Amino acid sequence: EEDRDNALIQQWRVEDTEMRLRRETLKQKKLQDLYKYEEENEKKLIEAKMLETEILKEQQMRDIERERKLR
Repeated sequence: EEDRDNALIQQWRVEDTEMRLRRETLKQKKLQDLYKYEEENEKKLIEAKMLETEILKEQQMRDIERERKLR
């Protein structure tokens, strides 16, 4: 029975490693998503900035067009 106990020391390390690694695999899955979603917030913050920029920059054309139309 002591020899079983010695194995249990082993068996435990192994079972614990299994539980832990089940979680470690799950980490990596979760973590790629717990990143792409963060990336998404910057994607849109900059898009909003660049869009409003682009728009107000675009309307400077309309003022240029007013001058061109005048002549």
